[PDB]
Amino acid sequence: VKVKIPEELKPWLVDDWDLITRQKQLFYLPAKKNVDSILEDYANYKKSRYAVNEVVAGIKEYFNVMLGTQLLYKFERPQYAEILADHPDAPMSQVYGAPHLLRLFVRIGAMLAYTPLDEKSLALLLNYLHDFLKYLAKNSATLFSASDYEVAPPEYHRK
Amino acid sequence: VKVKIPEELKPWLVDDWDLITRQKQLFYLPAKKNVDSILEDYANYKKSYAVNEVVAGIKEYFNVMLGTQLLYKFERPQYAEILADHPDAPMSQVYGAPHLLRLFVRIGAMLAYTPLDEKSLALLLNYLHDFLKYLAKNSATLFSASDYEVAPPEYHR
Repeated sequence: VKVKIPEELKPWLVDDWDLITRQKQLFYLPAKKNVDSILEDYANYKKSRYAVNEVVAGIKEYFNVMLGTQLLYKFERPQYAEILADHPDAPMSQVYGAPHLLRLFVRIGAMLAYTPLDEKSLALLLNYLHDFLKYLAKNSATLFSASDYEVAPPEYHRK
Repeated sequence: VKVKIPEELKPWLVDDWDLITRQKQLFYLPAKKNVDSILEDYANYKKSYAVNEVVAGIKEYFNVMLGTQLLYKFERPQYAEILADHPDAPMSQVYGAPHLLRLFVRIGAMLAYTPLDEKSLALLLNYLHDFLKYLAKNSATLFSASDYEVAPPEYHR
């Protein structure tokens, strides 16, 4: 329902897909900069001077639900199975980082399927999500990088 | 967001849980009557904007929640098969009424995050309750131990 990925983040979406799907790398897990910390940075940043705490809590919950169903490429499913077995009940927002978070925003525009019941609340939320995406975009040099990935070893492929 | 399931459907909820968790049966997949058709059935029944949003929203939440929220442990391997036997197939195309009903047990917690004034929220709850009323009304046809089968000894392995 009109969640726009900043144009400057599209190349990264392709690089992320390439790293996982073509190069058979995996994001290094558990994350050096997890979704929880990224959301806390954002909330702190906005709090510098029905608001941020709600947005951030909402993003984290949808992330924690959708990661295992929507935001993984096929090649990542074993790694994800391992995570649950190693860190059970530990929320995904504690394990994954920025790349998978970005992937949420490419799909979250569908959850926004009751909010068009409330045109005004929608607008405000869309403004927050776009603001957050722009926060990720301008911070891309730290958040999105091939340095957070590692080629999966031959044992990973075996399964 | 307190979603009340019709009293009529609570015994099925237990039976469903019994069939999977005690009897070690699995719902027959893919469903002879999937979430998409049920959603379609309901929309037709209503029409004869909010209904459309409600139905789309039901589907979205089902597709997102199924694999991490709506399954008992014993069902996990079947779901992994599903993800192989039917890739790119949304869950709403594969699963049927039982799981759809389990959603209404979980979605209250999820929608507790979306932004809803007192009116939009109540309006949502009313339509959700109205869909549940639709499920109860068609219970004999939608919820049945006959859609379940004992799992093979190999599934156990």
